[PDB]
Amino acid sequence: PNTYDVTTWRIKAHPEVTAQSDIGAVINDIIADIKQRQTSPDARPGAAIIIPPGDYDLHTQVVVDVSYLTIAGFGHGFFSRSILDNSNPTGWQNLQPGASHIRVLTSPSAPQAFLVKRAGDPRLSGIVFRDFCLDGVGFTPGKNSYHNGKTGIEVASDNDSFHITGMGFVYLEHALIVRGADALRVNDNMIAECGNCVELTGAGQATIVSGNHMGAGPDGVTLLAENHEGLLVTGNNLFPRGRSLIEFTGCNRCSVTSNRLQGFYPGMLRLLNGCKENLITANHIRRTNEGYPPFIGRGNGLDDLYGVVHIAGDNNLISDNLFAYNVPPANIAPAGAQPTQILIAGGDANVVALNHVVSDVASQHVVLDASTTHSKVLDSGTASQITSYSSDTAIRPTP
Amino acid sequence: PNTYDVTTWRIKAHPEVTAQSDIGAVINDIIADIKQRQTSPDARPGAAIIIPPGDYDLHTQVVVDVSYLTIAGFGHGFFSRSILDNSNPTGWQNLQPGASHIRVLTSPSAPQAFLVKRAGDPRLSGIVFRDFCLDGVGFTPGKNSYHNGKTGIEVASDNDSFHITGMGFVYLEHALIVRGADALRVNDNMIAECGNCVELTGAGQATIVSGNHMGAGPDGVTLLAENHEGLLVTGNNLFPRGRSLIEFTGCNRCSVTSNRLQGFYPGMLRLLNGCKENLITANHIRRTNEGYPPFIGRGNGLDDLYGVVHIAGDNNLISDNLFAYNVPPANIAPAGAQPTQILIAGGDANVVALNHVVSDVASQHVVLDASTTHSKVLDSGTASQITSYSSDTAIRPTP
Amino acid sequence: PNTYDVTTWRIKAHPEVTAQSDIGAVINDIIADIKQRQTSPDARPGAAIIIPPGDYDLHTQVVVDVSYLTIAGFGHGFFSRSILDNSNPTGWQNLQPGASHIRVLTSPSAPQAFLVKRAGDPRLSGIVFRDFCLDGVGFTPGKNSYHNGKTGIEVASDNDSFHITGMGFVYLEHALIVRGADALRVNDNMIAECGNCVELTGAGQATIVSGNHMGAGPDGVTLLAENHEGLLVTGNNLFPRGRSLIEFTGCNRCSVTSNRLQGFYPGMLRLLNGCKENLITANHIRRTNEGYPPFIGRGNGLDDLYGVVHIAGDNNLISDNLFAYNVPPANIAPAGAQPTQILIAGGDANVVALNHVVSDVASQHVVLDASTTHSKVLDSGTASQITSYSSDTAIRPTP
Repeated sequence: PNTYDVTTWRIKAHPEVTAQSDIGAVINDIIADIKQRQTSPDARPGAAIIIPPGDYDLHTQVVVDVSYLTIAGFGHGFFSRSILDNSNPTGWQNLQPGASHIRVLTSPSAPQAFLVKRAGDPRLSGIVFRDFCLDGVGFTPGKNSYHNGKTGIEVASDNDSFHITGMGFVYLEHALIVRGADALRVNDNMIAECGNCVELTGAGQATIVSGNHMGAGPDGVTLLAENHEGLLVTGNNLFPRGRSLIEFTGCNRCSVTSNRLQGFYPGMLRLLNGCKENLITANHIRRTNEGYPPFIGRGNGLDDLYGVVHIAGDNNLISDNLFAYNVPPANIAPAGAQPTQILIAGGDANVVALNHVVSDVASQHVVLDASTTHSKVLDSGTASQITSYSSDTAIRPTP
Repeated sequence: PNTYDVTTWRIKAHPEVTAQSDIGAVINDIIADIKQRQTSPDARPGAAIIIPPGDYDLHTQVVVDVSYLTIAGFGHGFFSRSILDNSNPTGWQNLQPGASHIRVLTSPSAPQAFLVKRAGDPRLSGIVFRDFCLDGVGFTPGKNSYHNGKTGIEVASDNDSFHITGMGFVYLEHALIVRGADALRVNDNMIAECGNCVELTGAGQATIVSGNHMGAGPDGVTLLAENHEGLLVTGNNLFPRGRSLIEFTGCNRCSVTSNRLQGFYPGMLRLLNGCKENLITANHIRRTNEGYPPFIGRGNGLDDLYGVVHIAGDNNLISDNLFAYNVPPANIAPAGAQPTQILIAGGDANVVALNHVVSDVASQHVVLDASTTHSKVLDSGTASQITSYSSDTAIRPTP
Repeated sequence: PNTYDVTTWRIKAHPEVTAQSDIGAVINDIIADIKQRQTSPDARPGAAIIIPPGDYDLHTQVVVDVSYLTIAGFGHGFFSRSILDNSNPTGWQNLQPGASHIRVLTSPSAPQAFLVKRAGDPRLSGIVFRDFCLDGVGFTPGKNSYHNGKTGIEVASDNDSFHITGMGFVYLEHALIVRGADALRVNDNMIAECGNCVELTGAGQATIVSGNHMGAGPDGVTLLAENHEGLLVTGNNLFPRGRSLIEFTGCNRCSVTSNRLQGFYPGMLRLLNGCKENLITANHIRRTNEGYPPFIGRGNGLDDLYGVVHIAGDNNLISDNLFAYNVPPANIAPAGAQPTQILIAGGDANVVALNHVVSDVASQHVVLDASTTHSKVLDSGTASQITSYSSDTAIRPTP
């Protein structure tokens, strides 16, 4: 009851249109049957759509407008298309992603493989996307462009209690997008080799993003949050080459703790457009130079004075973090300049304590620009590893 | 084998008593069939009971007395009954919780939808409750009373290695209760709009509570632990309006790290009745005033001198936490008083370091009561933001 | 499609060889059917093998050589064989592990129940092992030897994006072994009463080990990592009696945060053979004496001067940790000696800040060996609780 398997469900008016040829069409017809059956606002339990291990083409965009809809598979089936595209495939035993593998072949007019949205009142709630694979197949024009105009899962209407777990996103310009997320949970996912990984736009409340593996694109974001409050970002392993790895714009009282960050460019952690009262602590932050040839020489347009961690806001606490910076003097922007680990761009009352810096070159562990006021820097470097352009800054040397 | 679907299983002596009319009766008959079949202590594998997407009524309490029993659904199906009850339902497309939705309609004499217990020896082990929804339907007498005498899942016997994940608890006076929990794991659950969310009573060992979303009631607790040792509470997003968000009574050597806490009342984090050697660190603690009208004016009976964080015990380390306190002067109890962020009620050797406070009013960041001895306060406020009623307190100003 | 249930699948050449008699043989015949069918490198989605609740004997080793293979059950079914073996079974209602219970009865020539490996190019990817149980049945010659030569799951070839979750490992000499792990994820598992729990050998990158429950053997490791970079170990509850609880040899830039550690011996946390730039923070570290008689009197061969936390490497940051040490003066090695909480064995630039120690005896909170250089000790003890055998050490007294 209320359980479908995409492979057994035939579209009554279109019999040879299978999950293999257009799983998008199949799922839309299943949702149509669900709405068929559950007409009572007091009797709309939802359903579960199971996606068996296999290769499926999605040409038709799926519009999800029923609450408590669960689309689940048996695996994330990640596979590095990046390495395939920059390697010699001869004799290779696998050329593509697996598990419950959905190949997103969407048209410009309907980018998103899955678009969750509904008008009217009750906001959509309890939708679960899990254990399956969304593959963008390839990048266009350049095979290493991270561009292709496709999106995996996009939530455009205010939603409550959404759950996104065990997924596999690969080669999508935008993997996951969620606007107006409330009590959202994104955990235990593998999102990589995407232009953008997770985008929490609009605004948000009490959202949790943990246990995830993410890697974005030079012109994209890894984790982006817009006007969020109560966001918890923890236990994630964010690796190479978003323009940033964690980027908050105007979020307040959020927390970024117990994470592993590795980037090849300036500004891996960004608190922009006045983020207030956030906690960034117990994270491992490592900045280094791009090591895979296909991408050598590419950047995010920022120089090393932007800072590995860029803060623009008030009362944020950046502490108990370990900074490992290894970058060739020759790749450092501007020539002759000392890399900045933590830049307090503007804002009042920011506090920077117990931040260990390890760098191959002379570096300013903390820089407080002339816009800042009443900043606090404790045990984050010797007096000559700290630059204060303000005069009310209180500094305490790491002995 | 050993797999049942609640919708296909008929009760031999009672054929029209379905999962829809009394899933409680259905599951008890299934357990009776399991015991039927597995009579050998050396041959009791257990079984899995699957609950398909749907609306099911539970009138009969389920007594779970077999080890390794798995009851799973396809979704947590949370839905805010609170907002429905305080809104105008006209034209609303949903009026109820979804997914594998169980409506708890229990009688006073058997409160708990599920009661796990067994006499004799081997303690119950390996029981798993996952991916389904427990809904208390409503609150009684007042629609906003958070009272109804119903409980979702209750474990009354000593247990080992229990697993509670992906659940959805809503409108229950008591969502989950687990006595004598050992190696228990509560993770990735949505427990809200309940009088009480998670209650670990009796005593406990090496338990883990992480990745959860919890919201309780004014007269209830969000997360409560009794005489626990080795408890790890991490990566949880605890929001509004338990009387407390985290409450330990006499627990020793436990840890509360990387969490997001938001409360509307005094004492969100409580270490009572001599809790010893606990670590409270890397948490974002935000206290503010109740913002949803139906509940404006209700409290937990505590004043602002109780402290957002209340500690009564020895050798506890409260550090690297961010306190964001925004409360109207007029809502502050007692009139004229300065809100206390951290109150060290009694105890020896407590240590409070690197705790950033942000508040709209003059506040005492740390207060050491006259009962305290040998406390340590480092970088948690200026001398005038710190009150020590003891004389052996060692304090180091945030410069 | 591509979904198998071990109990329904007959081995054409050997019909009475069932999952109950040799699930190993059964799974190998299923993999053979998968390779039978998916012969195209461009069409190798993989499959799912479901293991129903039950008791299954594994005599034949399973060789997993297909990408995106998912083997899942309905439970971890943990059960303490240790307590059974040291107790009086009379009237016991359970004498064995449950759920999807696989009894590993492997022969010396093929130790591993599951051996994942493949030659040729693409590295194996997306393999998922979840929600089932691997039981070694017993220890041999001594019932409490933690030796039996059996291994649960072993990955011998370079792998990518493997996922190991919801598992139950019990009484195995080696529970899980994964060489050349990359973007690996080990989370939400119960690995205990095993000689060794998790062994990440060879080398590794961006691996995550979180939400796990682990307990090893006196002669084994709980969590071991070899030449790993980007490892995140967070939210785990590691309990008694590995020789160590966390042991890194030559790992760089890894992070161990928000964990609960409990050991009965010296060196519960070890950074050996030059581990550089690692973060060890926000962990609860509790060292005490063995309390279960069968094992009283057995050690790990190390004395109390090895330190609960042993660091040999450069630029590591050990901070915001709570040390609870309770050990009988008489069990302390060498007689008269003061236990060492943190020992900086060798290395340059290590930093030790805000580490609270609680112990029943006089103890040296931090000891910097004569090999160390430029170490930093802040707020981790009074001057007499700190021993520096170097002269360039910078120390700041906990007031």
